[PDB]
Amino acid sequence: KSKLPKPVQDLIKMIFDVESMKKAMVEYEIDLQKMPLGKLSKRQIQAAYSILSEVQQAVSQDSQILDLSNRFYTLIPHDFKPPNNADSVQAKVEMLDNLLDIEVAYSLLRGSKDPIDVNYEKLKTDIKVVDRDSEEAEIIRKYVKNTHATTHNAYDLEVIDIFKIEREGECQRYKPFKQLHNRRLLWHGSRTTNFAGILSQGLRIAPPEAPVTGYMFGKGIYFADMVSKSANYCHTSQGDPIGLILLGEVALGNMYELKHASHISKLPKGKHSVKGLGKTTPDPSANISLDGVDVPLGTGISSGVNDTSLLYNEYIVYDIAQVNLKYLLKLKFNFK
Ligand SMILES: Cn1ncnc1[C@H]1c2n[nH]c(=O)c3cc(F)cc(c23)N[C@@H]1c1ccc(F)cc1
Repeated sequence: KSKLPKPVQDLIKMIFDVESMKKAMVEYEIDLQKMPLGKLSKRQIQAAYSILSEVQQAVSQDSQILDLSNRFYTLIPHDFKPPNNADSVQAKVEMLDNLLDIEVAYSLLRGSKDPIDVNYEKLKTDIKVVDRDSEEAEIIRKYVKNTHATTHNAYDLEVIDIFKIEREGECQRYKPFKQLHNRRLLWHGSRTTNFAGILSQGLRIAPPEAPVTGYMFGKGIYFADMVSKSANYCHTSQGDPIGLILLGEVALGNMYELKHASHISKLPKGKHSVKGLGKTTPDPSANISLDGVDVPLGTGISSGVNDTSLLYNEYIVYDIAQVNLKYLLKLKFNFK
C-alpha cells in the first residue's frame, strides 16, 4: 500500500498507462507486430528522422523520392496504401517524437513494494499536492482562467490538481541562471504519454537528425504566456479530455524579440532567449510576482505589434539548464 496522496497516485497511473501508448500507436497506424511497443529503438527512430530530412529536402528542392518514402515505411512499419507536403513530414516527426517518449515510458516501466511507489521513484521528481485553499493555487487558477485566448474556443479549461514539482538535478543545473534578470513563470503543454520522459529527463531540445522545419525559432524549448496556446500541445480530444501542462520558471535574460520565423543557430551575443512577439499579449499592468518570478496572468490585450506573423507570444531558450520546472497541472478540457 502506497502512502502517496491519491492525486499523486492517479498522476503516476496516468503517466505509466500502456493502454494509452498502444492506443496512440494504433491511431498512427503502426504495425504492432512488426514494430511492438517494447522494440521501438532510439537508433531506428533517429535513422527515420534522417530519411524524413532526405525527404523534406526533395520536396523543398520521382524514382528516388518514392525510394525514400518506401525506405521510410520499411524502417517504421505501418499497416494500412502508404500515403510532397512538409506538414505531413512534420506529422511523421511528431509521431517519432511521441514514439520516443512512449519508448522511454515503457523503458522506465519495464526496467517487493507497491507498483505505484516503485513507478513514482522512476520519475526522479519530488511531487507534492498544492492545496486548493493556498495563495499559489489562487494565482495558478487565475493564470489559467485569464490567459485563455479568444481565438482558441474549442474547449474550456478546468483545473483538477496542481502539483509542486522538483526534478532531481535540475536545481544544480539551474544555479547559474537562478539570479538572471527577466525570469518568467511560463506554460509548456505536451502529450500525457510524454510526461514520463519529461519528468525523468526534463524538457529537451530536438536532436540534430530531426528536421528543423516546423521549428519557427529553431531548435530550443518553447513556452507560452497564454495557457490555450500551450494546452493545444496536449492534443486532448473528447475521448481523452484530461491533459497535463507545466509551469516552468524560465531564465529569459535579455530577449531577442522577433516578429517573424528565424531558425536560430546561435543567439546574438548578450541575448539569452528569443521572444516571438504576438499581436495579443497578457495585460502587462496585471503582471504579478509569485516568489520573485514574473507571472503574466493579465487578460489578453493588444500588444500594438500589427507587423508580426504571431497571434500570441512564445519564448524559446536554447540551453536546457535555463528551465526550472515548478508546477504540473492536471487539466480537464471541456469541449464545446
Ligand atoms: C510540437 N513541439 N515539440 C516540441 N515543442 C513543441 C511546441 C510546443 N510545445 N509546447 C508548448 O507549450 C509550446 C508553446 C508555444 F508557444 C509554442 C510551441 C510549443 N511550439 C513548439 C513547436 C511547434 C511546432 C513544431 F514543429 C516544433 C515545435
